[PDB]
Amino acid sequence: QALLRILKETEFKKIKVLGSGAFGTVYKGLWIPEGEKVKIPVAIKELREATSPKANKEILDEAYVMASVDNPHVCRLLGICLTSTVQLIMQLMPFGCLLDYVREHKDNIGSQYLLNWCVQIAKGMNYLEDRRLVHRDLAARNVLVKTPQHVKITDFGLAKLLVPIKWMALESILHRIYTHQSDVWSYGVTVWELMTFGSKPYDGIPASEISSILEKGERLPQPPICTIDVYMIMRKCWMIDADSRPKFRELIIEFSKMARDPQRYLVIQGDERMHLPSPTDSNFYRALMDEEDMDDVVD
Amino acid sequence: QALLRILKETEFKKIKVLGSGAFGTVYKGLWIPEGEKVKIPVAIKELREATSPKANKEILDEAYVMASVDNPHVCRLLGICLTSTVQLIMQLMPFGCLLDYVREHKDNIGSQYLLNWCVQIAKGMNYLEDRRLVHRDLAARNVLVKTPQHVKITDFGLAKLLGAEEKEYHAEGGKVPIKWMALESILHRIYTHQSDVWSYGVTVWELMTFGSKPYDGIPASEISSILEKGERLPQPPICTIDVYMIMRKCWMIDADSRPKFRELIIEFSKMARDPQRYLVIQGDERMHLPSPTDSNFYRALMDEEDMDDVVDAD
Ligand SMILES: COCCCc1nc(-c2ccc(F)cc2)c(-c2ccnc3c2CC(c2ccccc2)=N3)[nH]1
Ligand SMILES: COCCCc1nc(-c2ccc(F)cc2)c(-c2ccnc3c2CC(c2ccccc2)=N3)[nH]1
Ligand SMILES: [Cl-]
Ligand SMILES: [Cl-]
Repeated sequence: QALLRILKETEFKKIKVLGSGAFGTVYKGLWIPEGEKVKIPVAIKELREATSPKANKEILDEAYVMASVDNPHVCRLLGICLTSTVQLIMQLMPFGCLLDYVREHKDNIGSQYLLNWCVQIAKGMNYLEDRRLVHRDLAARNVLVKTPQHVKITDFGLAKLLVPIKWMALESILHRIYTHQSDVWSYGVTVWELMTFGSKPYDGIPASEISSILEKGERLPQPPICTIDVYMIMRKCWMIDADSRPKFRELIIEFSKMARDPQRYLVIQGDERMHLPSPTDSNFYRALMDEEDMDDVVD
Repeated sequence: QALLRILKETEFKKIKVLGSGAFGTVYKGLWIPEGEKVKIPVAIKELREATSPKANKEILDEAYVMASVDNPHVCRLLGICLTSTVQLIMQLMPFGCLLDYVREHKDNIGSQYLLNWCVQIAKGMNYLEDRRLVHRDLAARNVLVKTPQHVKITDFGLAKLLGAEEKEYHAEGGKVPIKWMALESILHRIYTHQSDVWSYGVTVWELMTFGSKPYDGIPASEISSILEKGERLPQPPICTIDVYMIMRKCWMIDADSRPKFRELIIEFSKMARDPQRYLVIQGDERMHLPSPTDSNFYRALMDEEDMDDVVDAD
């Protein structure tokens, strides 16, 4: 309510393109509070345009829900500008999305990081499930890096407001059913992305063929670094019976226990050199960049 | 000790001068974490040289103290670099210092902001006193604006770390803030929490005058003589007698009759609850604190740290 600021065009300015996705263009922008001289970096998403155009009131109804998401691992919509276009405003995260991060750090990311990211992503999805919010488009491209030790799910609620077949549960492909349990399937695929340092799922397979390969029983393969304990969580996320899939609450516990002994569940050549930040590197990161509460990381 | 990151020259770059003061030069800087490609904006301060050949590990010991302060109204020192210079690193505050803030926004600043800044500054100084630290250079120039609703004290202990080499009989270009100092500090270089309280009084006066220079016209060389005769800074036109009386208590010759920071918190908190009764500012009803919507927005973008809620009007 008070959680969503409606902005006017004259109080911000887009200065650089940062990327784009199926729903809009992402800009680095500057917020200029009226009667001030400061320029405050912000992330701005200008929505693509109307598939079926939505009513202004419906756009705001949903923007309010997005602005009400209050969890250390889900990005909160901070503001909206409703003109001839829809522009979304959120706190800017300079590290970008987790998918690019694990690619650029291929073989050099420690197991402690990857299992902690799984924990955090589950915590954020668990929070959405407890609010009865269905994401519909969880994927590593929709997970953002505030700091290497703190990731956040983004783009909640856009899919409903405005197709990633290779991330979708089978019943979503067939019937366009979306539930917290189909979100769990996407979560399995997102974890598979992380553990392959950002491979494309079903790379070189045609989207048109995925429903066939799924009903056949084939799944994404066991990542090189993953012990069978990790891969079996992924498989359970991709069972045909949506109700047999794990629950996010359980995924939090499972990955948390794995992160407490990371090198037992992930086998990474070179895990010798990469660890979590020392207390001093952690305070430094947090004091400059990331002051919000949040739980402790699993050591 | 895990509170202070020792930085190598190779990890950060100064990218733009922000200002300069008695203790050094401030830079907008960019921190580049080892193995990353992002550039994290920081505030860097390159200190002027100590007036005495300090051990260099004594410098680190005083820096550890500065990195240990944990309070929403005191800037924590985050890292340090010991090379050709002593360089200090902390979080960058785009709004700058409160002195510049009140000067540029004179006429647009309401009583609710002014009384709340007094509260927060006393809270920060109360915390330094609790940590047994004397600031020695409290002034509006050393209060930083995180958001308009959230100020923080900086530069504590730099006066002791760096010293001044008897530039206390200079005109005003001196590094020594004679016009903020307690009489006993001018006469005898005595610095206590109670002399900090006198400096606190001048800081309130700066704010209540929207950034006037204290004792303007009066040479600095003459300050101790006018203070000894009973002359004090004038009542700001916006101040009710109630506010001016607290400023005068801060400048009492007898150090232990000045107010305590813990009492100034209470007194200014009480005034902030009925602000138009203590400060008379034309057009004040148009200058309230931000609506919930706007402060929610300010916090999520700029100021995620936990903070005492501002004292709203009853
Ligand atoms: C190719 O991705 C763009 C699509 C994914 C995405 N949607 C958004 C977004 C922005 C504002 C909103 F209201 C809602 C969603 C972001 C985002 C959000 C916050 N901060 C960021 C970034 C991207 C980013 C970045 C990208 C490349 C290099 C460096 C930094 N920083 N991402
Ligand atoms: C403008 O202060 C008056 C000068 C005193 C000062 N010492 C410091 C300082 C910096 C790094 C340290 F380790 C310790 C102390 C700052 C500071 C601290 C953090 N952030 C900032 C600024 C100034 C500033 C600014 C100046 C002009 C225009 C816009 C913004 N942003 N100030
Ligand atoms: Cl997008
Ligand atoms: Cl200075």
